[PDB]
Amino acid sequence: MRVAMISMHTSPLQQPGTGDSGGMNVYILSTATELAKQGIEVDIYTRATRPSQGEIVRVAENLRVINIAAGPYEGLSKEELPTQLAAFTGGMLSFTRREKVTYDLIHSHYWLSGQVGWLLRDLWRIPLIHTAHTLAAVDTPESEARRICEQQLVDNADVLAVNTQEEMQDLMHHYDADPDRISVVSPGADVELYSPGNDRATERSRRELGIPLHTKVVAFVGRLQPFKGPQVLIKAVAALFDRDPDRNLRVIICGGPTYRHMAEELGVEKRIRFLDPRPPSELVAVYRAADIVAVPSFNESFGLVAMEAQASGTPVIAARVGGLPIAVAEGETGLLVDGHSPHAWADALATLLDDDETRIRMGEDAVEHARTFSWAATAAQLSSLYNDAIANE
Amino acid sequence: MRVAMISMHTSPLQQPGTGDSGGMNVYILSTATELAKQGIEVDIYTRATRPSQGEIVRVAENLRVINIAAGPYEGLSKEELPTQLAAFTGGMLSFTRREKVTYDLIHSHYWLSGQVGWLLRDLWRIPLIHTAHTLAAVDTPESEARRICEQQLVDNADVLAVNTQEEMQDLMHHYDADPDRISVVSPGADVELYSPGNDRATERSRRELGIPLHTKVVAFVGRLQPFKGPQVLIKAVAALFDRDPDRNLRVIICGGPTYRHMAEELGVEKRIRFLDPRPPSELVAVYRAADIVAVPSFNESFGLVAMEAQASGTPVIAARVGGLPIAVAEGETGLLVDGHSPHAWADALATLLDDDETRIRMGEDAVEHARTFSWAATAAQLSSLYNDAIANE
Ligand SMILES: O=c1ccn([C@@H]2O[C@H](COP(=O)(O)OP(=O)(O)O)[C@@H](O)[C@H]2O)c(=O)[nH]1
Ligand SMILES: O=c1ccn([C@@H]2O[C@H](COP(=O)(O)OP(=O)(O)O)[C@@H](O)[C@H]2O)c(=O)[nH]1
Ligand SMILES: [Mg+2]
Ligand SMILES: [Mg+2]
Repeated sequence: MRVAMISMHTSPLQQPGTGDSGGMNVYILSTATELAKQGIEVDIYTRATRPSQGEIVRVAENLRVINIAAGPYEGLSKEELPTQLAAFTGGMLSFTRREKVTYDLIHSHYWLSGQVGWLLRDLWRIPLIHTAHTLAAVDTPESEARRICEQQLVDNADVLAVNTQEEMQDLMHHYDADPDRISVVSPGADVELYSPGNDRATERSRRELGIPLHTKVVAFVGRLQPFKGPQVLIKAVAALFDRDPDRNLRVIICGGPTYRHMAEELGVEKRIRFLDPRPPSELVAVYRAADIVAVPSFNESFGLVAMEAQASGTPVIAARVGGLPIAVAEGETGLLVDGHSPHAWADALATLLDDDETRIRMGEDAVEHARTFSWAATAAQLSSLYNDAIANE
Repeated sequence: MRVAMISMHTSPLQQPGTGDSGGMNVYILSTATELAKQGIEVDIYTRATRPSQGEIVRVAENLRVINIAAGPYEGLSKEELPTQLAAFTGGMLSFTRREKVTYDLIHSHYWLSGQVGWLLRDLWRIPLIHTAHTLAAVDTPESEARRICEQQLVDNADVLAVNTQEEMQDLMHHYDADPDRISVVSPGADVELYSPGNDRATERSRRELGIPLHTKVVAFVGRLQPFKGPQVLIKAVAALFDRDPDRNLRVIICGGPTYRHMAEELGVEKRIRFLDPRPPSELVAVYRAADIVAVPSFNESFGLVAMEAQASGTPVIAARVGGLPIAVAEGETGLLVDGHSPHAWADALATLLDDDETRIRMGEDAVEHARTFSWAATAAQLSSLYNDAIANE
C-alpha cells in the first residue's frame, strides 16, 4: 500500500509550535512514521519553503516528504495560499508523472490539502481520507470561504477522519455530515519520549534549564498566538502576584510567535521566562521541570500539549475547549477551567500550587492516563480505515 | 480544432458593466463567436452562478458555455474565488470525462483562469494561451499573491496574448516576460452594431431615451467602480456648473455598481441621469444620443467603451491610461486628459462642448478610425496564434 498524505501549507519537518507548525504537524509526522514501521509506504506532500532540503527528503524506510514548488519559498502567508491551490496540485501531478509513482489512497490534512485531495482522488480514481484538524464553523468573507470549502470536503471525502467524538458531532451539526462517512481516529502522543521518568528527573531538568530547584513552575508550551491564550496565563500570573507578591512561582513559556511586552506592562517580567521552541527530545525537560502545564486555549483539538504533559507526569490545567476535556480527566489528572478570565485561572492555578498532595497524585495518575494514547494505536486505526476505504472503491 | 476557453470568475453570458462583468466578457464572447463562425469549436468554461441556465448553454453552432459548479451560486466574491481554484479545475475534469470531450488547445482569461489552464495544459499535454486582461503590477498581501500568480503564468504559459504593444512592454518590465512568448492580438468592437448610423439617428435615440433634443449630452458607459472614474465625470460636471450655472448640458451614466448620492451632494442631481445596464442592441442608443463619451478610467485596457463610442460616431474624452491612447487618436477622434482632476476634465469637456465644428468632425473621423477594430480580425489573429501553438507542441 502506498499512501499520499497531503499537508500543503505547513510541513511535517517544520519545528512545531512556532509559526504555522503545531500539533497537526506532529500528528502527520508521528502517524506517518508508525504507518511506515508497519510496512505502509507514505509520501507526505508539502509546499516547498526551504530549498536546502531538496525535493525528496528520505525520513525513514517507507517514509518520504515531498517538497513541491508552488509560489515563492517565502512571502506567502497561510491566508494567501488558496491562490496556490492549482499550482500545488499541478506540482503534485508533475512530480508523480516524473517519478512514475502511483498511490492506493490519499489522506489529506486541513481544508487546503483536502481541496487538492478532492481533485486528485477523482483524477486518480482512489479514495480520499480527510482530516480537518480545525474548522471555520467551530465571521469574515475569508472564514466564510473556508467554511464553504470545508463543507465541500464533508460532502465529497470518502472518509472524514476526526480526532474525537465531539468533532464528529461538530461535523454533523455544523456541516450536516453523513455519520456513515465519519470515523473517529484517536490521536497519540510520544509516550516513551515524554515520560516522568526517574526519581531525580524533574530536578535534573531544572538544572539543565537553569530553573531554581525550590520553586513552583507553571509551563506554557506551544505557538504564541492569541487563540492559544498565553495572555491568559500571563494575566492570571499577574493576579496571583497581586494576591501574594512573594509567592514562590516561576513561569516558563515555550513558545514561538510582545507577550514579553505584556508581561513587563503587568510587572511580571522577572518571574516569566520565554524559551525558544525546541525538538521533542528537548521539550521533555520543560514538561518534567514543570509542576503544572497550563493550556488556556480558545480553540483546540485534541490538545497534544495536554497529552504530552500528562505523559511526562505533570498535571494540566486546561480550558474546557475542543479535545481538552477528553485529553484531561477532570479532577483526576488535572483541572478544567470554564472561560478565560484571569481570576478563574488564578483560582485554578492557586489550588494546584498550594495543595501539594493533590498535585503530586494528579501527576502520577496523569502518567497512567496518558498511556491510553499511542501513535501506534492511532496508526493501527488508520491502517484499518485505509484498508476498508480501498476495499469499498 | 476544439478550444477550451477558461473564464472562471465571470461568465460571457453576464450582462457587461455591472458587477464583475465588463470588457473582458464581451472580449471573450465576441472572439469566441467569430472563431465559431470560422469553424473553430469553442467551449467557454465558467463558474456556475445562475442554475436556471443549466450546465451546457448552446450559444451558436460550434459555441457553448459550460457552467461548472464550484462553491455556491452565490455569496462568494471575486476576492474569495481563489479558494475554488481546485474545485473549479476538478469540476472541469469531471465534465470532460463525462462528456468524453477533448481539446486541442486552452485559452485562459485572467489570472484565476490561467492557474486552472496551467494545471490542465500539463495534464492534457496541450498548449495554453493566456490573456491577463489586467495585472496586479500595473500593495496588499492579496495583490502580492495575485502578482505572484501572474508571474507564474508569464513563466509557464505557451503564449502570452496581450491586447496592445504597451501591455507587451508591461509584461516585459513588470514580469520579466520572454518577448518570444508574447503576441499582440488587437481587439475589436462590434462596429456594425455600434454605428452612427443614419442622419436622424442621434435624434431618434434621444426620443427613445427621453432626452431633450436641444441639449448637449455627455455619457459615461461602464461599471460604476471607483477605478473607472465616474466620480471624475460627476465632479467635473459640478465644476462646469460652477463656471456657468445654465450651461446646456445633460449627463447620462450607464452603469451598474451612491454616485447618485455624490451627485446630489454636489448639487448636480437634476442634470445627471443614471441608466441601468442594457444589452449592446440597446446601448447603441446611449452612444448615438451622446455628443461626448467621457471615459475617466484610472486603470484600463484597450478600452472597449472608447472603441464602441468611436464606432458610433461619438468623440471620446479619455484618461491617458492603459489602451485608451491607442483606442483614441488624440486630437483627431477625441481628447486625452492627463490625470483625474475635476478642473482638467472640466477644461477638456468645455472645449469639445463649446466648439461644435471640431466636435462634429471628430465624431465623423471616429467612425473611420473605429473600423480598424474588427472582432473578426481579432479572431483571425487568434486562429493563427492557435495554429502555430498547436504546430509547435
Ligand atoms: O518548543 C516546542 C513547543 C511546541 N512543540 C510542539 O508543538 C505541538 C503543539 O501542540 P498543540 O496541540 O498545543 O498545538 P495546536 O494543536 O494548537 O496546533 C506539540 O506537539 C509540541 O510537542 C514543540 O515541538 N516544541
Ligand atoms: O449598459 C451597458 C454598459 C456597459 N456595457 C458593456 O460593458 C463593457 C465595458 O467595457 P470597458 O472596457 O469600459 O470595461 P472594462 O474594460 O473596464 O472591463 C463594454 O463592452 C460595454 O458594451 C454594456 O454592455 N451595457
Ligand atoms: Mg513535571
Ligand atoms: Mg453621438
